[PDB]
Amino acid sequence: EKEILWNEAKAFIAACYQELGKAAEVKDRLADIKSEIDLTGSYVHTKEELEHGAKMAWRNSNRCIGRLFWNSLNVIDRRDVRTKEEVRDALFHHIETATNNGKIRPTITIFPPEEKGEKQVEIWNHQLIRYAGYESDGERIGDPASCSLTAACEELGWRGERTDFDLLPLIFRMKGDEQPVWYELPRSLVIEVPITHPDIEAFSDLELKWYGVPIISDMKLEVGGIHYNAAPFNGWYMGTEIGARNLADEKRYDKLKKVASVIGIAADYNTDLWKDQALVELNKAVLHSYKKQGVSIVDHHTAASQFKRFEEQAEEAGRKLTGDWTWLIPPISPAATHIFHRSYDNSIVKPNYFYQDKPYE
Amino acid sequence: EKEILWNEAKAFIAACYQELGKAAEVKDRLADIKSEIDLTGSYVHTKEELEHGAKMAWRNSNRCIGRLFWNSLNVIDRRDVRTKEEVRDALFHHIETATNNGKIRPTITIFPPEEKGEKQVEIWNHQLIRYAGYESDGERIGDPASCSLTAACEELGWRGERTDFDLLPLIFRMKGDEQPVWYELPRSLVIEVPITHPDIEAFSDLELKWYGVPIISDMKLEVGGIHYNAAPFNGWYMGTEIGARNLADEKRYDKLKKVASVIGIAADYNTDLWKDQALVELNKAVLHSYKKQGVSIVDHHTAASQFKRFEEQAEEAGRKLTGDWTWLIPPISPAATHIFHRSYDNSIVKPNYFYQDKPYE
Ligand code: HEM
Ligand code: HEM
Ligand SMILES: CNCc1cccc(OCc2ccc3ccc(N)nc3c2)c1
Ligand SMILES: CNCc1cccc(OCc2ccc3ccc(N)nc3c2)c1
Ligand SMILES: C[C@H](O)[C@H](O)[C@H]1CNc2nc(N)[nH]c(=O)c2N1
Ligand SMILES: C[C@H](O)[C@H](O)[C@H]1CNc2nc(N)[nH]c(=O)c2N1
Ligand SMILES: [Cl-]
Ligand SMILES: [Cl-]
Repeated sequence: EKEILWNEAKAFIAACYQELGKAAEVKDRLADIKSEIDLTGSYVHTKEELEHGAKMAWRNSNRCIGRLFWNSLNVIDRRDVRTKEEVRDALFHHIETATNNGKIRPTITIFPPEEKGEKQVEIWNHQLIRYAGYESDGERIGDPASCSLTAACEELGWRGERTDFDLLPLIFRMKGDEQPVWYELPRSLVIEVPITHPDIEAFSDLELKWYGVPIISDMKLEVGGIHYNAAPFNGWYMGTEIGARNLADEKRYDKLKKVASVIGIAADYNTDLWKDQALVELNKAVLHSYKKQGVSIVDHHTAASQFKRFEEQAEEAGRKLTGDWTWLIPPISPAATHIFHRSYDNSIVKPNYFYQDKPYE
Repeated sequence: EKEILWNEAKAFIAACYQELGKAAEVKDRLADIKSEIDLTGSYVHTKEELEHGAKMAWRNSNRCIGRLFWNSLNVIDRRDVRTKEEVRDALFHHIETATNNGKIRPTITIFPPEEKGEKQVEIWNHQLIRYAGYESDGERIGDPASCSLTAACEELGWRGERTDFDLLPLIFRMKGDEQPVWYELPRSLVIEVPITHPDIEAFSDLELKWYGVPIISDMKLEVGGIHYNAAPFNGWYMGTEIGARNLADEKRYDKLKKVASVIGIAADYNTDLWKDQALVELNKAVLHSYKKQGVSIVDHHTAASQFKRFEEQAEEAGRKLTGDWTWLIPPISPAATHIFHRSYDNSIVKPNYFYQDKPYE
């Protein structure tokens, strides 16, 4: 266990300090760490290490098209929190600062890491801002992806209004508590964007909306053998995540048939490509709506052009590029991007963000 | 060498005869084959084996979405050919019978297999029907994918008219000849489809067309250790191959900017998703045009629904399914198909079709 930790620490510190121009400081820092492990079973990252590790982890995320901006990640160090009111307030603050009145700042808030594999803080939310979903007899309301978390919140005394867009409460558990606690999101903190279309007036009849900032809160950040299981982060949306998946997937909001109706085309024949046409108009609407409201968003073409620059930058820096082609291609017109036409090495490099088991389900 | 052949033969004959309900005939057939190899260095497939192997090979082609119809493949046995006039006439016949006045019959014509690794017939064409491509000083004409074969044909005394749609001649080489021969395609054999749009009259201004039948002629069919390096086959097109790739790719005909102009939208801003919209209209046009002319074609949604039935049929038959997710997803709206949302085992099972080195380049 100390072995695993010490090895990961050596590899991380060497790489981190080398990138920071601090290679001469490695030996002594490794000494102090070597001693810290032996005596304590673990080690504490300096603020520099933690900030740079979170950035490296984003840089190494094979499935992320948005990596060009890895080095400008805003890292908030909240390893000092000890109470659920502090965790709540840190989560609220992250929402406010990341949102930044619509000019989204990619941000991560880092909570105390696991100790003996024992979590200090365990966040139940998949994103800090997400819509509830309900499925009783016949009745399908809200986001189906949220059905199991929604049902767990309602087990704890929360009750949703059962609109298609109920905001789930924040829900997390403190070490030593048997049950999580939940806190309703202050609506003043949550920017939402009504979906309208630039040319088609009737599009507002769909009464679609989405929230401004995706803040993924259920992954584990690993840096130098330290497991930060609670470390929510956000970028800005790529439009297709909303228009081609959240609002379009049959198992999510399933809106293509309704889009086809409001844009005035038939939804009767596959050869009419009505789904494709509906997708393009819905995705135009999403980009238009976010831009009109002054909320950051990127389209999949601009995003892919940025990712090409990330590839070029990787090569120029002497770093291997890794990537997961199946996740990097956009779900709309993928062959119109350069990503589609090359292959990527899907190797896992640490620091990195990882999946971890849900505590509901 | 005999070892490799004999092993592949045992595996193929057992599987083939089992599927044909002829399991009791295996032992004796294996005996005759065992003897045939020892005495001759090779073995000759019965007509049943060859027909069933070509069908199995299609069934095992991981990258093919059209596999539902594997068992109805029309197999033409041309292992009897010895002269270049016979090969020419067999290739002409394949075009005529596969085209079938627009009601395309999936067909394969099988030529004599390699003997000592020595080819009896070597087809240079990538497809029997394809357009030439030219690239001299600044000037880009026709299909860039055809530039190297076009240049090789012109080395042999062929001359293209240098339209954007010159039909390449058939070109192949006989064992014992140093150079291939080439034969102009009779225009009466080649169905072409002018691309028009159902709603947008101006679309014909683009003067786009494509040929009716893709007849892939440069892959190797392997069956029971026998290498049929010359075995051209065809299905019908899936519309996206023409509309999303052949006519759309920057390195192919690169028509999206011109499509955007004729459909009356600006091609200035990525956030307008003009490429996506152009793709959808071009792909609607392709499907419409083939249907209007009575030439077989499938759209990517219908095709994916058929592939779902192929998956179900595989399971019901007790056969492992294999597939290459990266090639099975359509290049237009892939997340609208079930294919996108599952994974596939990309293992290689024989019989199968394989890439082989070009003899030009
Ligand atoms: C700056 C804006 C950003 C954009 C536009 C962007 C875009 C994307 C997209 C579209 C995906 C695919 C999501 C899916 O299909 O479910 C993704 C995956 C990912 N992104 Fe980014 N991203 C951004 C910033 C970030 C940041 C700041 C981090 C972390 C510090 C991050 C880490 C990841 C990770 C870990 C995944 C993979 C998640 C998984 O395996 O399920 N991204 N990104
Ligand atoms: C019946 C109509 C058929 C349709 C609609 C169809 C559809 C497709 C498509 C769209 C591809 C991908 C091509 C690309 O992206 O370049 C493909 C690949 C393939 N198909 Fe089919 N196909 C059909 C029939 C056949 C037949 C009859 C065979 C052989 C007997 C075949 C064997 C293959 C093979 C080997 C590939 C992979 C080629 C490679 O690796 O480059 N298909 N098919
Ligand atoms: C439950 N859906 C799968 C799943 C599980 C865990 C994390 C995750 O993250 C997707 C993800 C992660 C980071 C992102 C950053 C920016 C962005 N626009 N999308 C992003 C999307 C997705
Ligand atoms: C040169 N492009 C790559 C390359 C090399 C060799 C074969 C090949 O075949 C693609 C292919 C093969 C069979 C097909 C059958 C039907 C169809 N509609 N498309 C089909 C497309 C593609
Ligand atoms: C090598 C690279 O992944 C390449 O662009 C592949 C991707 N998927 C594909 N899928 C299909 N159907 N056809 C192709 O030509 C390709 N090209
Ligand atoms: C497992 C299966 O391949 C799955 O549908 C993947 C495919 N590629 C993807 N790509 C992105 N960007 N997001 C996803 O959720 C998925 N899902
Ligand atoms: Cl999302
Ligand atoms: Cl083609």
